[PDB]
Amino acid sequence: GPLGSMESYWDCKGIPILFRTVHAAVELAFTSQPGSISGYPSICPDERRQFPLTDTGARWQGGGITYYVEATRDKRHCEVFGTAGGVYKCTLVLR
Repeated sequence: GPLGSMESYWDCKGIPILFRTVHAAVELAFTSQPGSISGYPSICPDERRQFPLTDTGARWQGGGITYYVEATRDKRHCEVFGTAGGVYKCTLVLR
């Protein structure tokens, strides 16, 4: 594949979630009607939506939720969470 250094990402108990993956999920969250993507996005005045993420970079396909994002439409608020062992906040690693 093409050469590239590591861009900013979220460290979810050792699994990196790429910034591009998170932004794609937020874009999907805000172009979908609430609940339509197998129950998501859900809603948390600056509208915040909650939407699942994958570690594979692939868009989430319904079914199991290991990671999720809570974000506003322009990502000025953007936090990533994991569910393993109880909900926890992933660590943003800026590059």
